[PDB]
Amino acid sequence: APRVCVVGSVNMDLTFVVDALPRPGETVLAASLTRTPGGKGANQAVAAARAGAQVQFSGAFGDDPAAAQLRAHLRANAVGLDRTVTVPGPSGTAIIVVDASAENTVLVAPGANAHLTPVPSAVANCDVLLTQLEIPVATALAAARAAQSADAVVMVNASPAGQDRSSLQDLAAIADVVIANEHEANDWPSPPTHFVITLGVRGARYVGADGVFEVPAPTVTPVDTAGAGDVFAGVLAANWPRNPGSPAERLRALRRACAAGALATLVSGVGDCAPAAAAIDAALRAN
Amino acid sequence: APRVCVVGSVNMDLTFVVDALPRPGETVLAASLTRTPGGKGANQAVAAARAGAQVQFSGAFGDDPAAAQLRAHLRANAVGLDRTVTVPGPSGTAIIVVDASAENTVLVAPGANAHLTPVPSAVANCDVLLTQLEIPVATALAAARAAQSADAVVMVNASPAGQDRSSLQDLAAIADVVIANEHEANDWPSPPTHFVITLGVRGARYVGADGVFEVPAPTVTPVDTAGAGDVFAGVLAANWPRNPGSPAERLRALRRACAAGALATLVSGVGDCAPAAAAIDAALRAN
Ligand SMILES: OC[C@H]1O[C@H](O)[C@H](O)[C@@H]1O
Ligand SMILES: [Mg+2]
Ligand SMILES: [Mg+2]
Repeated sequence: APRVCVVGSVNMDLTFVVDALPRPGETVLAASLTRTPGGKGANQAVAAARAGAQVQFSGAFGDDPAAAQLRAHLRANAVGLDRTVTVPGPSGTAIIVVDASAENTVLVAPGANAHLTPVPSAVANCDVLLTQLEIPVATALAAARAAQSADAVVMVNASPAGQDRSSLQDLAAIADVVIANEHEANDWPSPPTHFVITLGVRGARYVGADGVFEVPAPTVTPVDTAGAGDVFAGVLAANWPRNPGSPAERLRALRRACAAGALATLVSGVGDCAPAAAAIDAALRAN
Repeated sequence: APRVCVVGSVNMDLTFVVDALPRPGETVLAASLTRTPGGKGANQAVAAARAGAQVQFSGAFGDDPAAAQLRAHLRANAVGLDRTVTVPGPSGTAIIVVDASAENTVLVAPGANAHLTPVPSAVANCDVLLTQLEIPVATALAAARAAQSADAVVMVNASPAGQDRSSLQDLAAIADVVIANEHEANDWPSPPTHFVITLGVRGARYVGADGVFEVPAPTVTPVDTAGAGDVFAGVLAANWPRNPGSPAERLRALRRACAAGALATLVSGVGDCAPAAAAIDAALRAN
């Protein structure tokens, strides 16, 4: 069973249904508020666990009631929490407002995620380290260095986009694999050994040591495409070969990640849409 | 020592600092996030208490972990809770967003507050009833009727706008004092005996039985306007003459409310920014 370590963010997603966003100086009432655990790090960790990896999540919870819910969510998905921390203050928070014209406005605050401390002995004995950019770069960097020493694959989801160019250079230099959609790729300072670019419905493409190729997605009709990125990243990490690897294994992993990303669109919601490993097999046979 | 009774809402506030207010569709990363007790009802009770009134609050808490923090906040500011209830499910949630120019947007999922029904003891032995519109309008109406029977002042903060029209109409019919910003004054069914239209950092406008006039506010560099209105409202309630009153006593109340409101903008934070009676005095002496 492949061992994955995720060092990344966990957010409480608060989704408000409103008629319109509030104007300056205005108070507006929501029709509903729905609370759902999320954040890139936790989404990816769940995706990886559902896909069949043994996952350890290393992240930071606040001391708010939200933190208890985020813990319950990860534990129920068989994600390990030996190596997380509790820091005073709020958990990472994402506010998602859906209005009457079905536009989504998002507001994210790092909360606890900004206080995350590297745990090098945790990335020891794991095959794949998966990290993203909702935590501070320095922490992702620290974790990436530990994985390098432990001969673990360093896999970075270059997300969110719009990170500052030179702050990312040291991390770019050290990544084996970088996952990114097209927009995100443009903000990544230098190509890794294995650059994997996601293409919404189409699937993904690869450019690196194994050459250059498209990896198509089983075709499906979407219900909700949110959360499909995080599923892709988690299923990639759960499937990428340990070092030194081989093109056929990396390819197998890419196809599996595409299939899963495609399946995640079939379900509504962000944090709960990761398919099980059997569903990924099924979807792959069905082509 | 004036007896003010607030029937209204209590919420946990999530306050985000941004550069610019998110636009429909946008994804914004926030600079900071705080989690503090609030709600128009609560803020107004606290402000009235710090202003020297003897204050009872009547609202609905959820049976959730947030409730204890909210209750504790009111007790720490000397507000009474004997007429409050508990509605199973969540306490209210609010998202406040504050930007560079100290402007703010407020979005509320009222939770328990939307299920506040009329509490029998709610208004006994009070000089002034202060209410607002996050709770059901029917409940604010009931509180108003009971206040008139006991010859208490019916004071309504007509916020948020757009609530149940027929209940609004019945309430507008009997209200003594209505506090509202320009947008909210507009949505209100018919004018009260004393119509107090707030004007942000400029202070307030009066329309009613005392005539028509402006009341300037001390000139200040706003740090954060979130919560300043609730301060105005509570301070008003704490100083409004027992019916019947002199124009001089009403005027003194408006003056103090403007001074207080402007003080409240100097402080970051929503539910904690109300000044003590002595700071209102010190601000008024300095003109
Ligand atoms: O006026 C600001 C208040 O409005 C909402 O009720 C929030 O809870 C916040 O405390
Ligand atoms: Mg989905
Ligand atoms: Mg303030």
